[PDB]
Amino acid sequence: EIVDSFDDMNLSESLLRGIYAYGFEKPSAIQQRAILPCIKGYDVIAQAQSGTGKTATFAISILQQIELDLKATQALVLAPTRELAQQIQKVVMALGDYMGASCHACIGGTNVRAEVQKLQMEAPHIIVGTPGRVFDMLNRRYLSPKYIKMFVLDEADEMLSRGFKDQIYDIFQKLNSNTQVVLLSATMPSDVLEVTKKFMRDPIRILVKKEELTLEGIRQFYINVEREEWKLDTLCDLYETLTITQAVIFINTRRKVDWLTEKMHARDFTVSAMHGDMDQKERDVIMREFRSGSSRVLITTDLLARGIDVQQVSLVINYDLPTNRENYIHRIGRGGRFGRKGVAINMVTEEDKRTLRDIETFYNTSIEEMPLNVADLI
RNA sequence: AGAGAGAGAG
Ligand SMILES: CC(/C=C/C(C)=C/[C@@H]1Cc2nc(cs2)CC[C@@H](N)CC(=O)O[C@@H](C)C/C(C)=C/C=C\C(=O)O1)=C\CN(C)C
Ligand SMILES: Nc1ncnc2c1ncn2[C@@H]1O[C@H](COP(=O)(O)OP(=O)(O)NP(=O)(O)O)[C@@H](O)[C@H]1O
Ligand SMILES: [Mg+2]
Repeated sequence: EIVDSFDDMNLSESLLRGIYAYGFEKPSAIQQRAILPCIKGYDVIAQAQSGTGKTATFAISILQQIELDLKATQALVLAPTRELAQQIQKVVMALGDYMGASCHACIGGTNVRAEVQKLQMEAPHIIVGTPGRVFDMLNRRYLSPKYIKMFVLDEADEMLSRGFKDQIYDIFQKLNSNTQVVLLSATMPSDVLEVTKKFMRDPIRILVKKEELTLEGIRQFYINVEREEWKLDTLCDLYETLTITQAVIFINTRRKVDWLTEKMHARDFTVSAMHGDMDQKERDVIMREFRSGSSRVLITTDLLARGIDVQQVSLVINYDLPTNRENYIHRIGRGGRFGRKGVAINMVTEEDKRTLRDIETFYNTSIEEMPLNVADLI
């Protein structure tokens, strides 16, 4: 089970070079437990706290099984969002820089002809895309499941929810029977575990209790607002505290993201907006300016709630509370990346305080009011 | 379930 370091995993001398070149030194908790089962060909259900290195878990696992001499698609990874797919693609190529393993992003909003040309020319060893463009190319027979022996679902609970389930099944129907299935997500509701019995041959169940998901490095607070109409002013009074680093402001609707943005712009406050109705060129720019520190504050929807990794981010503001119990975990997970110190602030009204109790009792975590010395905790 | 949030091409 346990492994001391990457060297003790029987990885190629060229793979261990790309791992340490990326910045790693010692495998995280889950990495020591799941990287070997995944390479051994077992169906794995890996659950771990946020920011613990689940992306590199399967990325290392995939890169080991890839018979680089075979120039065909051998692994398929699916993400609920495009931004996450692009992020996952870079992590794979990074860990396999000295290997020559080709990893292609098969996401929406990209140039179709360019992708069709790249696939017909060369077959990437690893596909990391979203269900839409992935199932499209499979239908056009530009992607071949013939040699796909590994099928990974990041944020599995979201990928197996009401909206994505039928999409995953349309893709799964085109895969072989012997295809290995790997599931990863910080959350794994019981209802989602009931459907894994439908398409997984008794996998390795690495699960975690809900009372232990709350990270210790993420401090959770709340602010009494009473009425919705005062949330704006409260956010502005926090502005100079937000710009202390990089902050993510979560809003439950696209329409409200644009409303708040135009309201803060009208007050001479630098904030960026991000949601799914924007053109893919806008989303790529906005996300670029955010990672490069150009923009410090970002007002977004649940699009960026899951998996988005920005180490510079150390503050998460919940302008609205999530309508999904599990989504709260992923939201706060954007700060305090891998042991770092992170802060989460929940703007709660009176009618919303009812909801906050459920979160505390569900995950067994107390969320105390914010002090004035919080600028030093960021 | 839907809504919300996401999730091909055009
Ligand atoms: C991003 C977005 C919208 C994304 C969609 C809509 C992404 C979808 C996801 C999937 N659904 C399914 C699988 S995969 C299940 C239904 C499936 N049977 C559809 C089908 O096979 O029809 C054929 C005929 C056409 C075809 C091969 C489609 C391939 C992919 C596809 O349908 O993409 C909208 C943005 N808003 C702002 C407008
Ligand atoms: N062995 C390692 N040592 C140190 N840092 C690491 C290691 N592996 C990964 N990381 C970093 O830790 C962070 C974790 O990111 P990620 O792999 O996305 O975890 P995650 O669990 O998938 N996040 P989430 O989707 O919200 O659960 C990233 O900044 C990685 O670069
Ligand atoms: Mg992740």
